[PDB]
Amino acid sequence: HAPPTLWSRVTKFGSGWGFWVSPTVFITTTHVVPTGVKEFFGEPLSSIAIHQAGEFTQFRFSKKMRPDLTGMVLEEGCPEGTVCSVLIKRDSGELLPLAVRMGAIASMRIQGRLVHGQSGMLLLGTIPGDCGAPYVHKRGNDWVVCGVHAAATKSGNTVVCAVQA
Repeated sequence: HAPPTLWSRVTKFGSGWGFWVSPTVFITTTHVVPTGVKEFFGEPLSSIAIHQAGEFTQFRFSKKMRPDLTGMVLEEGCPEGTVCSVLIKRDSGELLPLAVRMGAIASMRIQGRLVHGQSGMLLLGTIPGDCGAPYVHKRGNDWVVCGVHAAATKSGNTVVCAVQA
């Protein structure tokens, strides 16, 4: 069960969502990020280190944007078979945490764009607008983020998050 603090990290952004990994780091899926912008969260691009590959986008800000938060461990995906929760927020305000059995990390071609992804099977579906939602799992009693939601099969039973390489 994700604590409220962790839910508060999921942030509407562009055509989807992003996730505050720490006071300084914000991750999302590349194709939700709006283009031609010069100011993210009021910070000029000159003051943000932005890395973008395989549909995984990371902003490192120059200042503490969410000082309230602790820093979480970001991982390049999760161990195969691990059960993650996708922390979906809907525009309604409704919170839809989806449990997922994670498969293998693999590069994929999804509607053209190259995706450094990890597939997962849902164990209530994802919809257009949910991308950027974080994939998280617990380890001991720390929470870890391992990717951002990026796509799902036509069935909707299989989902893919992008991961950092």
